Amino acid sequence: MKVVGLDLGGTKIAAGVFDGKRLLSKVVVPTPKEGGERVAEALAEAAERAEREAGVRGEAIGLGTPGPLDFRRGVIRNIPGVQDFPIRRILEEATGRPVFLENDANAAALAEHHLGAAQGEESSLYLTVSTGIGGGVVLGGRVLRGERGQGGELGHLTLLPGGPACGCGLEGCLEALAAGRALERDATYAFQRPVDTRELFRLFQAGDPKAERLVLQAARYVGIGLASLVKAFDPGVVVLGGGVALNAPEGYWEALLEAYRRYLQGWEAPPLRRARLGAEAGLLGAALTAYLEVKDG
Amino acid sequence: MKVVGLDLGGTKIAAGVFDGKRLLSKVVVPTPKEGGERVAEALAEAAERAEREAGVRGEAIGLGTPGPLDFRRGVIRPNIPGVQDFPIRRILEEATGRPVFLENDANAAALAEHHLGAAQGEESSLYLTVSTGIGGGVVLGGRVLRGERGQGGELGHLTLLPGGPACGCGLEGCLEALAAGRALERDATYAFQRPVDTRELFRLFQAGDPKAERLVLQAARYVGIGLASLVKAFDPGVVVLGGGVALNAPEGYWEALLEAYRRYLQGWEAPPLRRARLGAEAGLLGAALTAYLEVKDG
Amino acid sequence: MKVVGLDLGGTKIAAGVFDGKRLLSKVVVPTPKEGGERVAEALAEAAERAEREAGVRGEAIGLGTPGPLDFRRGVIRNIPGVQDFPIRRILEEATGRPVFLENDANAAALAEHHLGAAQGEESSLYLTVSTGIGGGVVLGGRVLRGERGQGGELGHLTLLPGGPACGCGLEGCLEALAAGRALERDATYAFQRPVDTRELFRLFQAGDPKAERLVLQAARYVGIGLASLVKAFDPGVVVLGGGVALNAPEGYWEALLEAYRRYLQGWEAPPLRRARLGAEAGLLGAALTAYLEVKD
Amino acid sequence: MKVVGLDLGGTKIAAGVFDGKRLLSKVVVPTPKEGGERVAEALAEAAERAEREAGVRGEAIGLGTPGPLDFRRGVIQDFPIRRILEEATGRPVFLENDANAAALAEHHLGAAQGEESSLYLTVSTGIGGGVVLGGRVLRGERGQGGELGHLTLLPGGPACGCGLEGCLEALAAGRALERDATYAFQRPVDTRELFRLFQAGDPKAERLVLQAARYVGIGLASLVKAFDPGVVVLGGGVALNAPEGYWEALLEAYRRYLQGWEAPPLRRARLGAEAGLLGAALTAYLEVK
Ligand SMILES: [Zn+2]
Ligand SMILES: [Zn+2]
Ligand SMILES: [Zn+2]
Ligand SMILES: [Zn+2]
Repeated sequence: MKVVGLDLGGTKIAAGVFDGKRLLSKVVVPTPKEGGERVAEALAEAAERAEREAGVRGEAIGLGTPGPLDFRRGVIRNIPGVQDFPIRRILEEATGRPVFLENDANAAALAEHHLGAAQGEESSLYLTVSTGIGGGVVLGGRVLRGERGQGGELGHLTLLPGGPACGCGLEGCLEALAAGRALERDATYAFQRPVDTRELFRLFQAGDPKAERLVLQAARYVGIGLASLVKAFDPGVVVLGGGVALNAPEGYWEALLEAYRRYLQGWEAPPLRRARLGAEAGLLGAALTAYLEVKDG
Repeated sequence: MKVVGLDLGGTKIAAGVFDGKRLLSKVVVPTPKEGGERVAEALAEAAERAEREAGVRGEAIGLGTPGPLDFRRGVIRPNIPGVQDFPIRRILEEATGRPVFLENDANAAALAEHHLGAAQGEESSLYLTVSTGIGGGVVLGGRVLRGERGQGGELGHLTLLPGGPACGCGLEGCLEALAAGRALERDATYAFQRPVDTRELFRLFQAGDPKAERLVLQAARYVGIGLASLVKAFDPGVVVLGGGVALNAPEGYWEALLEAYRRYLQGWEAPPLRRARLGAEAGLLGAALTAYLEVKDG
Repeated sequence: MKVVGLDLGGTKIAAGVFDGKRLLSKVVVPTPKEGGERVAEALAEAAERAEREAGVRGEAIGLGTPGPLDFRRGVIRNIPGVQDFPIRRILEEATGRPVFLENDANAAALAEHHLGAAQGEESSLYLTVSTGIGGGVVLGGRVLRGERGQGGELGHLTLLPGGPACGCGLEGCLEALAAGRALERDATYAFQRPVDTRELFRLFQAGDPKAERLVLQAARYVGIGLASLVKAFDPGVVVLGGGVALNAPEGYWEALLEAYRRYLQGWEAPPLRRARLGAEAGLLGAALTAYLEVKD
Repeated sequence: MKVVGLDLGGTKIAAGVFDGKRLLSKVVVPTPKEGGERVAEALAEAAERAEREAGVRGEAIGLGTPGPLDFRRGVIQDFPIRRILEEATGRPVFLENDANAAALAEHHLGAAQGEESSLYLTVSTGIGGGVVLGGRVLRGERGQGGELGHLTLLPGGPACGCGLEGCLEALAAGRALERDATYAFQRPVDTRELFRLFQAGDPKAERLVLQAARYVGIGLASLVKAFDPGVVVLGGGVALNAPEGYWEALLEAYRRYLQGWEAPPLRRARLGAEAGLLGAALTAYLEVK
């Protein structure tokens, strides 16, 4: 069986026909900053091109979205006036296929589970540390979406009550402590000049004591948050991706692993694995979402 | 379809035939002190008695137990003498001639509140019980989340305060170690410099003792925070809170807890938080539902 | 017995002749951007001008500044160059009079102690919440220097292990939690756009939940850090100054006071007073630093 | 110049004549468990015996005692100890808190001898301290000065005997160690058993002990920002008699929390059990002078 995956990012759209194991085509175009109708047009035409290049029509479309979904309306809750856009209904009109929405982090989690670092497991938990912190939970490989589409909001577990303000409206969230933007927040504040993650990591590798303190602290919060999530979910394996975590200095991964292990004393520790699928994970998980929906429907 | 539920406690064994919605019988007997073999006989006998009293035989048995379970091996890995690493499942199956399905007592109460109690009508729910310890259970459509290794839904051991007080699990700052019955008694006894149990602590609270208020309200807020945090992971239909320590706490406790839960869901859709409805029978009901849904699902 | 007070700030320089109770003159001039040489010159110039304007000469000079300072050597270790300037010696050669150096936050503390909110006390604790958080300890009533001149660095007590990184090299310091720039750091992060303290306070007053959460948190950390310092010092009174604290929305002062009171349950709470001396405290304290040095 | 020092403890009373250099006599009598006026007799008794065994009279008496004190009244419970003892003995009396007195002793005679200022922390059953600035105890406006055990290190932390939570004492004192160990091991565990488990490599015991050690290091490093003392002195049987990993973890935390700062030396207390008596004596001796 064949489907089409779409990954709607903030900068680019990716599309590809997927046969259950592999992408038979891959199309990347920029994401329209011109509004909803044009976003939808570019999605439909990326799908069409992907199908043309694979020489194969998809029987369904999986759409990965860089926002939280309303699966009932079929709407997305840096892309102009996508908000409240009836993206599912529109794409289903244009395309004549069912459209299955998924959150981008849940999609990447689904991809690693079936095709990446957790292949072989029945359940897995995925965290991505990038600009923000997101993740997903796969339980017998389907995404846990929640009653309201808020399931798997792993960057917003509270790790430090009385901690730094979070974008979500709370404080001391994992994202507020350890995301790329939190790292830049704290670096810029502590060094009293704009410091981006690149500069922070440069400083870290040169042995700057302030940079070390800050980076290691963030690494340990991730390890703590993952160990804590093990008590909730007890996943076969834990997968960590996202460019901020994967490209971090080696001291980072060491500290994170160390904290995870310390916060599993007295417990059975799942293996913690690096994400394998890189930038294609969202596209693969969007396609898998459609694929598995068809398969189980 | 009929099954038999069994709830194995430190003091008492409960048993009853269950029809998918209601108990058809209810038998309560003391839990033996004489070790695993006698406990296993008491369980089988209580089962048979429940079946005689209901006039019906169950086709499976569900058994709820406090301990850490090995679901793999069907063994109980506390207040019950040399049930240690005891292979209850096979022994019970052999005695009874029925398949036996094991479940942790907190997971069992959670299943029961989901199907028969505070969360009836939901697809998913999340249950926390505050008693001597803190436990819980996660129900997603209509079945307990057990985890790859049976550690799923260990809701009392999420880390809420790094550098907090030592927990019995081997960590520190766990919800249990902050807010359980024994945690309150630990901190009240230290701070008052004399033995203070939860009864004396709650009297002091109701009398307006400043130190008692401080300690109780802080524990109430950690429960609110831990439940709000769990909503981000699970996004359950409803959150259910039970256990004797939370349910019988002063009214200021419940207010402070609810206020913390609402504050830690600013920016979020807050599931309803509801008092557990089933009381002392939740464990028996969930043990029965365990077997019922397995047989139904089988 | 007269002295001259000098307050060296980044934008302006204040000078004034001080008789022990009162300023007999007050001069404000801009702070030169040309480098140490000219700064020292402008300082000496404002000194004489104030002496003329008051119609009397001081037998000593007090100089207050925000720099990291070396008190034994009289060197300033936001003004253009300046790195390790021997201001004390240079001012002494150029002036005739002995020169005494004080940290600006210490000076403001001394002034509030002798002339301000803590007048009448033998000991007080002073905290100033501005862009950063500074402090001063007055026992009675002389500034606690410290053996290394690190005494009274009240913005750097650790309140939250594992908290936000501080400019000092630590984390979870009072300053890192509650200073103006820490407010701007968290507001800018959480709102995902540049938010300065003016905008944060505007949002706070319009009832924005995120702004309320963040500002009240910073308020409570101030109340906690002050209550905690009480255990160490048992000051006659605690004095809170700085425009970020004194000019914050109604709601902020009330949360801060409540946290202070909550963290002194079971204790005798010193009064927590609002600084009285405003923009002149640094000048008055520089004057008092010289005044009290002379008279002992 | 010669004074008498007295160290009123729970179990026992210590007394000794002091000449500004050393003790010339030392008596240890049990404290009257029953009656407050009998304790007052026993203090003058022990003072006389001390002066008998020394063969010298003291010009002043210094009295160290565990409770928080009222230095205007001269009372502790709420008993006119200063006035009585002045009447009963015929010498001026000077009161001091026990931990302050130990701080003063370590400053003039022990680990910090030679400093202008020092900071002392005693980790025992509770956590107490004293601040010494040149050469005298910081008493505070209300006699509450130097209550170092009650600095807030962990908001939302464990309830404290003082009425707060997350105080250094509530995190790291002897009773705090026994509180957490007894809870986590689910059986009575005193500091001896806890330290035995630590040395045996029990993971739970290591976690709990190292945490308390680090909190002491952070609290001392934080007090350095307020006081900038010449040296920091750590004593008490719980700190002094702890396993070696305890001291290393503490120092490491103290050091990490003074990154970017000049760290004062941290020194072990030298005077052991005589600190209190020696500091009571110094309290009298220094007040005379
Ligand atoms: Zn958040
Ligand atoms: Zn635990
Ligand atoms: Zn700092
Ligand atoms: Zn305390």
